[PDB]
Amino acid sequence: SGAIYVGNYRVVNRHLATHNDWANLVWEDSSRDLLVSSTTAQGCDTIARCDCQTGVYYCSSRRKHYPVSFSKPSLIFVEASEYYPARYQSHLMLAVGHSEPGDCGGILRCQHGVVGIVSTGGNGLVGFADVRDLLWLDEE
Ligand SMILES: Cn1nc(C(=O)N[C@H]2C[C@H]2CO)c2ccccc21
Ligand SMILES: [Zn+2]
Repeated sequence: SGAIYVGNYRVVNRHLATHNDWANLVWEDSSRDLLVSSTTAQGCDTIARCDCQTGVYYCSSRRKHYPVSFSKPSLIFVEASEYYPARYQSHLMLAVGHSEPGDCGGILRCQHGVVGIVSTGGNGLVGFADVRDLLWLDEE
């Protein structure tokens, strides 16, 4: 579990969105595993606007933040799961690290701010849904 709270937006993994998220929908994209809903209170997170390929992610199954090197956001083949058929996920970045399904939602961050959230993994690899290109998270 986990979300990014920036301005009046809550950014969560689309496959973990609640009924309340769907009833206050702002934007969703299945190919990116992302859903954004509106909030009452303002959020404290800032979105990174950079091209960092090194950062730190939160791993709930270890209660630890790990430094990682990660690939540039791309279209990657992701295996069938209880949430999606075996399809290509877009804007996905890969790093060598520990993760389990419930680690989804952990923030990946750099010196500039929040870069993305845990979305895929298995076998020593963790994948993050990039959010740096979503310039509209900073305004409105
Ligand atoms: C971080 N993480 N996430 C998933 C996962 O199954 N996510 C579901 C949304 C769909 C994408 O494949 C996973 C599995 C096994 C180890 C790690 C994992
Ligand atoms: Zn950065």
